[PDB]
Amino acid sequence: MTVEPFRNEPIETFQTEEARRAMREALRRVREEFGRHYPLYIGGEWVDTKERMVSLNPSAPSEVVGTTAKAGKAEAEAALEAAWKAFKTWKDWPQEDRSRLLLKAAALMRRRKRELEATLVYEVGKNWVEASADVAEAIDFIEYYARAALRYRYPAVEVVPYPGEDNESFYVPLGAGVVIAPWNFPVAIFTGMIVGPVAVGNTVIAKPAEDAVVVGAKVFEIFHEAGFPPGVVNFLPGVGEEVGAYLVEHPRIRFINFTGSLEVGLKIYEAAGRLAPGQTWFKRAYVETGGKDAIIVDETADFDLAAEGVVVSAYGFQGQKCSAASRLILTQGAYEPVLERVLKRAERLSVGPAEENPDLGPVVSAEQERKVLSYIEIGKNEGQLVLGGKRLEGEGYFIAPTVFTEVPPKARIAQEEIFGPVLSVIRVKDFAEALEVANDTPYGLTGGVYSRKREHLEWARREFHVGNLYFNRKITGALVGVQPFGGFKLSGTNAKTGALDYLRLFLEMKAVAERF
Amino acid sequence: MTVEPFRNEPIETFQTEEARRAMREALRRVREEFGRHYPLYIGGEWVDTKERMVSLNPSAPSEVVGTTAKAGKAEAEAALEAAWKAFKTWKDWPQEDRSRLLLKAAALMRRRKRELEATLVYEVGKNWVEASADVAEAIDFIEYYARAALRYRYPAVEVVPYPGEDNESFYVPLGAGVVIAPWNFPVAIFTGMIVGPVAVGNTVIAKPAEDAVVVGAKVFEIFHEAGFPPGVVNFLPGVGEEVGAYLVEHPRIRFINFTGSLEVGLKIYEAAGRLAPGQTWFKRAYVETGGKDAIIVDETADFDLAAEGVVVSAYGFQGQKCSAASRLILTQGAYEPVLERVLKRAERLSVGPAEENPDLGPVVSAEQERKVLSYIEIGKNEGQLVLGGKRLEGEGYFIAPTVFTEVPPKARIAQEEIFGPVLSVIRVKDFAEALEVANDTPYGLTGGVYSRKREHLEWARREFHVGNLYFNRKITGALVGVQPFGGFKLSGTNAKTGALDYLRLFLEMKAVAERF
Amino acid sequence: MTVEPFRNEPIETFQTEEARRAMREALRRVREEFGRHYPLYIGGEWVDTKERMVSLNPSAPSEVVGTTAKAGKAEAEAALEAAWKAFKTWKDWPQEDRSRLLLKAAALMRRRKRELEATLVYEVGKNWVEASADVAEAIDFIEYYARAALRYRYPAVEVVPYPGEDNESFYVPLGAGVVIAPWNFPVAIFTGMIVGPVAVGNTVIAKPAEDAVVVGAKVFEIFHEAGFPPGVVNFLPGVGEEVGAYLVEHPRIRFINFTGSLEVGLKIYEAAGRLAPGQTWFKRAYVETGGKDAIIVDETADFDLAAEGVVVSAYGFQGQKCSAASRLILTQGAYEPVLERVLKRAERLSVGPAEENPDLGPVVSAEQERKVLSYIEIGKNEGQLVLGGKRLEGEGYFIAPTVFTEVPPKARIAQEEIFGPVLSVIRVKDFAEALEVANDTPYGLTGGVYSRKREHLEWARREFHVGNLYFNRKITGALVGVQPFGGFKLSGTNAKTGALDYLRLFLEMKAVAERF
Ligand SMILES: [Cl-]
Ligand SMILES: [Cl-]
Ligand SMILES: [Cl-]
Ligand code: NA
Ligand code: NA
Ligand code: NA
Repeated sequence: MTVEPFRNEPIETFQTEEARRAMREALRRVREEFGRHYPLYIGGEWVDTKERMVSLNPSAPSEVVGTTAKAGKAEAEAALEAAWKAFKTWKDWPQEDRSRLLLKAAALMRRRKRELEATLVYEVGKNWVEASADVAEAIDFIEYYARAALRYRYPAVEVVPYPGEDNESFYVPLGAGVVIAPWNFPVAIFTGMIVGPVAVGNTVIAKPAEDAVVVGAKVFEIFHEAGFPPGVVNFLPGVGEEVGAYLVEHPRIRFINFTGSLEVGLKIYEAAGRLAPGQTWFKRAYVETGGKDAIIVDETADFDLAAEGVVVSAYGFQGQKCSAASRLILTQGAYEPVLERVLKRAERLSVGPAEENPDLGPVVSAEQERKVLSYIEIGKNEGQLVLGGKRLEGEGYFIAPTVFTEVPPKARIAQEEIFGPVLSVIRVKDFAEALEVANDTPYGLTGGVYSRKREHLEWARREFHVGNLYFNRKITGALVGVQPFGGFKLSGTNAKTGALDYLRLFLEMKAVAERF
Repeated sequence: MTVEPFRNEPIETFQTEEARRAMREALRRVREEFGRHYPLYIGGEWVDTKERMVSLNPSAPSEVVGTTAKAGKAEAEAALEAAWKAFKTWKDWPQEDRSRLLLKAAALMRRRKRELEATLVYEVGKNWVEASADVAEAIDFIEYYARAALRYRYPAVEVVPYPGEDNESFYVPLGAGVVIAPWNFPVAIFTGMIVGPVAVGNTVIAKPAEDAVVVGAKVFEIFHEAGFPPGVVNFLPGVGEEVGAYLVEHPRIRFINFTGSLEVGLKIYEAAGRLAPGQTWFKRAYVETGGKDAIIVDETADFDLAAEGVVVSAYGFQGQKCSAASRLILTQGAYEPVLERVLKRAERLSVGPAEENPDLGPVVSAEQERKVLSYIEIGKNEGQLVLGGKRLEGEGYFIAPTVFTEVPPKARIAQEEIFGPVLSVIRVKDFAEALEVANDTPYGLTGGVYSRKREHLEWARREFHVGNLYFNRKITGALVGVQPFGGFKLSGTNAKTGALDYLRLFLEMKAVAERF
Repeated sequence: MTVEPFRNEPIETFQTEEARRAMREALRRVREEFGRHYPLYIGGEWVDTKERMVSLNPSAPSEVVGTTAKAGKAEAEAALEAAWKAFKTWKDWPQEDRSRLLLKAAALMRRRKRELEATLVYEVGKNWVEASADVAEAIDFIEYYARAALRYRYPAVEVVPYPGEDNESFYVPLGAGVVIAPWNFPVAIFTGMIVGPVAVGNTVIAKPAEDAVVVGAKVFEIFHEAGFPPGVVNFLPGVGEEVGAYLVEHPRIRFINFTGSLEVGLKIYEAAGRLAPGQTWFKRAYVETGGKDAIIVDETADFDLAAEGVVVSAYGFQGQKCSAASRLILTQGAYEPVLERVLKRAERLSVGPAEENPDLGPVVSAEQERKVLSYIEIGKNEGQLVLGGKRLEGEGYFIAPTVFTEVPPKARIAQEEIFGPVLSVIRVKDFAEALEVANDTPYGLTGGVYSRKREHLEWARREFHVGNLYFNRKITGALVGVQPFGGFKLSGTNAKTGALDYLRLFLEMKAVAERF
C-alpha cells in the first residue's frame, strides 16, 4: 500500500460564498430528514427494535432531529456473538487490505462532510467551525490509523538472532471489544475509538452517547457503504447504563475503550480489573476522563494574544471539551491587563441557535444545563461572579459565557470539571506558584502558558504535569498526528489518540522460534 | 553512549576443569557463609528489624542458608517515601547516565556470577546449569534494558509537523512502584522486573519471594555497589500478604509489576483497578501468571529429538517454571513411540541435593512439596500413573519425575498449574485435535510442536494460541532479546520481558506545542 | 523538536497592490522614526554612551536615518565579561531549547519583514527586491541553523565500540567570540554570523558595519524580544578599528567570525594566529573576504539569457556583492553577440533614490563612491570605457552602470575587487582559455558559465576553481540550504554558510570512555 504522506483534513472556515452556500444546502437536507429513524447495526445489517430513542435539537428542544432503535442486553449479546464470529476471519486479513478499507471509509466520509457537519450543528449544538473541526478530525483518525497500522504488520518486532534458529515476533489483535463514545465529539472521537482497534484486526461494538445517536448512525452508514465485513463494527444506541454495564462486565468482552466522565471511567476501570465468571483473560480498559485545564499567563506575555487564546479555549463549543480552559491562572503582573482583555472579549461573544453560527450555541441537554447552572450557584459561594452566570432566553439551553474571579485554588469550581462555559480566574504571586496551582488538581489533560520568557516556557515543558501542553496558543483542538492526545492522573490512562502508540494498545505479541 | 551490540551472556555447562574448580570454590564459600543475616535496603542504606525471616536449604531444610530482616507496613511506608523522594531527581537524569549505571551493575553481577549461581543452588535447589542460566538471564536483562531505554530518550516520538509550531512529544517515567518477584527465577526475574522500570526513570520497592530472600539481598548488594542513588531501588523481604497487600492497595503506588501464581495475580489486577482513598491516577498492573504448557508431537517428528526436548521442558528445575511442559499431546501415530522414549529417558534422571548437580534437585519448600504430592493424588484418579508419583527418601523435598498417561483434556491435572515434576500425556487423533486440546486451557504462555511437516508448523504458528511458541526444541529458557517472553489469556497481561516493548509499559507520553 | 521541513523564505516581488501598499506603509513608518537613537546591547539590556554614531541615507546623505551609541574598549570588555558569564549556563541548555529560541527569533523577524526591508532601503540604498532578498535570507539562516544544530546534539559522534566500555563522543561549544559583520548584507549576514555560533551554545559580541548600525540595532530588538538570556548576544556599534582590534587581539576571545575586505581579513587571520599574553587556546578565525567573480560565455550559449544573467549579476545592489560578476569572459564566437546585448540591457537600467525601486540605488557611502570612482580612473588607463563611468547628478552616491572592454586579464580592474557597478569584459580564444583567465586571480568565490555544451559545463564543474559555481543563471543570490556559500583562495576560509558544516566550525569534540 503506497498512499500520499498523511496530512490533516483542512478545517472549513466558511469565508467563501461557495462554502456558505454548501453549508446552507446541507442544513436544509439534514432538517428535511429530521423524521428519519435509524436502526441498530449488527452483523452487517440494520436491525430495528420495538422501543425507540429520541434525539432533540438543543437549540430548540421541542424539535426532534431523529429517532433510533434502542439496544438492550439481548441486542448487546447478539452484537457480541457477531463480533466474535467476524473476528475469526477479520484478524487474518492482510493489513494492507484492512488499511485500504479504512481509506475507503475516509473517502466516503470526506464526500459527506457538510452533511455530517450540519447533523452536528442540529443534534449537539456545534457552530459551523466547531462542526467542521469535528468531522475533519474524524477523517484524520481514519487516514492516520490506516497508515499507522501498517507499521505493525507481520512480522514487525525487532529481535536478537540466535544460531540455528528463526526467531519471529509479531503482533496479533485482541478480539471483540466495546467502545463507549462521548457526545461532545460524536463524529471525531466516536470514529477514532472504533477504527483504531478495527484497523489492526479487532472487532468493535460501539455505544454512541445518548445525545448524539443520529450522527453516530450516519457514521455507521459510511462504515456500511465502505463494506466492513458483517460483525466487524456494530452500533448499539441505548438509554442509561444497561448496554454499557452488560458489555463492560461481560466475561467475553476483551477490551473496553471509553471516553467520558471520571465518575463513569472509575467504575469502568474497576469493573475491568475483575474476573467475570468464566472469563479467560485480563481485560484491557482504556479510559479518557476529562480535565480541569489551566492557562497560565505571566507578565511577559502578549496580553492580547493571551486573551484571545483564553476566550477560544474557555468558550469554544460552550466549554464542553475535555481540553477546555476552565482555569485562568494569572501572575500578579499579568492579572489586571489579562483579565480586562478577557472580559472585554468574552462580553462580545454571541449566544444563540447553533445553525446561525453564533460564538456559542446551547449546552447539549437539559441535564447539562442543570449541571452547569448548579456549578454557577456553587461558584457564587466560592468566588466573585463578574460576567454571565445566567441562562439566556429561549427554550434552547443557552448559557452565557461566565467568569468567576478571586477563586481559591481548592474551590470546587477550581477542582471539578464543569464542562460548560465557566472560567475560574486565580491570582498567583509568580510563575512558580502558577505551576503549583496548575498542578494541584486530580487531573492532567491539557494546559497552556502564555509567556515570552524562555526560562518559564522550558520550565513548564518539564514541570507543568499535563499530557498536552501548549505555549502561546489555544489549549483545545489537538490535531491527529501532530499532538498525540491523552492525559495523566485522573484524566485517564494516557492512551494517546492520533499517535502511533495508540494501536499498540489493541495488540498482543507472539514470539515463535523454529530450531532447524 | 556507544557500547558493543547486545549479546546473550553464555550459560556455563561446567564441562571444563576451570569451570568446575571455580564452581566448587563458589559453592564452598556460600556454604561456609550459611547463617549470614541480611537487612532491608531502604533509601540507600541497610536497615535492620527486630523480627527476622529464615531461608532454608530445600535439599536439607534443617540448614539455614541465611536470615533477613522482615518488613511490615512501617518499613513499606518508609520505602515508599524514599522512592518518591528519589523519583523527583532520578526522573531527570539523562538516559545515558541511567543506562551507564545499569551497565555498571551488569559488570558487577558478571564478576559475581559463580557466587550468585552457588546461592541459587543452596537457596532454591537449582542444579548447576539451571543456576547458571538464571544468573546469565539476569545479566541479559540489565544489558538489554540499558540499551533499550536509549530508544525512548528525549524526544523520541514521531509526530506530524504543523506550520508555525514546534510539536514535541516525549516519554516521562511514571513514579514509584512495587515489584513482587517469584522464587523460581529469583535472580533473573527479580532483576528484570526491577531494572526495566528503573532504567527509564522510575523508582522501585521490591518484595522478594519468601523462599529466595538471601539471593535477593545479594542482588541488592550489587545495586548498592553500582551506586544507584538512595531511594531508587528498595528491598523489602516480608512474610505473607502484609507488605505486598499494603503496597498494591496504596493510593501512592503508581504501578505494580508482578510475577507469580494466577490466584495472587487475579487479586492484584482487581485491586489495581480500584481508586484507593486520595489516589490521583489509574494504577498500571503488569501480571505474569503461569501456564499449562503443552508440547504437541505428530507422527512426522524426530521422536528421539522430541523425547529429549520434552524431558528437558518437563523436568528442568523440577518442572518449577511458568514455561514448563506439563502436557504432552501426542497424535495417534506418535503416541507409542514418543511415550516409550519419554519414559526411558525420564526413568534415568537423577534426583538429589542440588549441590551434587543432579538432573533434579528438590522442590522449593515443604508447602510446594505438599501441593505437588496432592496433585499426584488427584492425578491417580484422573489418568494412569506410569512413572514416579512419589516423594523420595530424605529430609530434602525430593519428588520423582512423574508421568500420567491417557489423561482426559479436562482433567484437573491437564488444566491446573502443578508447578512440579509432573507430566500429563494426552492422546489425540490428529494434528487438528492436538491444536484444539492445546488451546483448551485458561492459559496461553508457552507451547511447542515437534513435527517435520511444514504445513503443521505453519498452522501452529497462526493457531496455537500461546505467547511463546517453539518448534522442534524445548519450550523453556526464553532468551532475553531473542524471544520476548509473556503470554495470553490467564497467563497474564502480555508484558513482554526482554523486548523493546517492555519499557514502554513504564512510561507515559507528553506532547508539548509551541506556536512561535 | 519537530517542525516542518526547512523551506526558503519567499522573496517578495511587489507585483501585487497589497505588497506595494505594505511597502509604502513600512517606508513611511521607518522615515518617521529617523530621529531614533539606538543604544548598545550588553548583558540583556540597552546601554547608552556619551558619544554617538550617525547613520546617513546614501540616496540623500544630508538626511540622518538614525543614531546609535558608540562602543569603545571599556564597553567591549563589559560585553566580553557578559558573554563569558552567559556562556557558563547557555552551553548547558538542551539543544532543543536553543533551537526553539532561534525559531522564535525567526517568527519575530518574519513579522517585521517590511520594516527591516524599508530600513535597508533608506540606510544602505537597496532597492525593494534587494531589500526583501536580504531579509528573507536572514530568516533563512535562523530557520536553517535552528534545524542544523539538532544534527549535532548530545551525543552525536559515530564511534567504534570496545568490549566492557561505554565510549561516548559529543560536541561542546567553544565559548565567547566576536562577529565582525558587513554593510552590504547587514540583516542577512549580520544575522547568520551571530545565530550560527549561538545556536550550538556559543555566545557572541557583534560589531555591525558603520554604514548599517540602525538596521543592526533593529535585529537586536528582535533578539531581545525573542528572549536570548543576558550576555548571549551583544551589540557594539563603533567607529574605526578600535572595538574590532581590541576583541580580535584579546586573550579571552575564543573565535572570530568575519566577513569583509581582504585587507581586513588578512590582518584578522594573522592576529588570530598569535598567542596574546595569558591566552590559553588556539583561536579559530573564519574569514570570508570577497571575490573577483567571472561569468564565462561561449558561442553555444543562449546569448539573451546570458546577457540578462550578466546584468543582474554585475549590477544588482550596484555591484556591492562578494558574489558580483565583475568580469565577463567571452570566447571569440560569443564576444560581439553577448557584448551588444549586455550594453543594450545595461544602458536601460535606472539609477536613483533607492526608495523609488530603481534598478540601481546609490553606492553605500562617500568613501565607497571615492573608491569606485578611483577604480574607474584606473580602468580608463587599462581598458576601453564603453558605458557609464560617471557619477550621476544629486547628493546621493549615484554611479552609472559601467562597462570596460579590451581589459587585459592582469589589469588592476581585472584583478582587484572594486565592489561597485563596474564590469570588465575580457575576450578569449576558446573555452580552455576562458577557464585559464577565470582561474587566474587571487580569489575563488563565485563563477558562472553560460553554455549549452555539456562537455564545457562538466569541465567547468571540475576545473573552474570557485566555491560557488552557477550554470546558465545569475551568480549572485546564493540561497541558504540550497547553495552552501563560501570560497577558495583569498576569498577566505571556505566556511560554508547556510550548510550543515557551518556549525561544526563553532564546536569542539570530547570523547569520554567508562570501563565498567
Ligand atoms: Cl510532566
Ligand atoms: Cl495466536
Ligand atoms: Cl575546484
Ligand atoms: Na441531541
Ligand atoms: Na530457601
Ligand atoms: Na547608512
